[PDB]
Amino acid sequence: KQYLEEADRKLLQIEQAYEMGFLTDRERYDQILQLWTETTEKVTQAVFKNFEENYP
Repeated sequence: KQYLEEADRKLLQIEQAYEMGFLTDRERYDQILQLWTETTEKVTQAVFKNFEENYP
């Protein structure tokens, strides 16, 4: 949930950056994809760490 909310705000930042002509469409796209890839990795690691520590 945390990792989602985090993402959900970072997205907004990126969106802002696109509103004011700092990012092109492609750049925004790439940054969103990168963000979601990293987030996905984080939730994977969180799943496995939760298993390892609490339910081995």
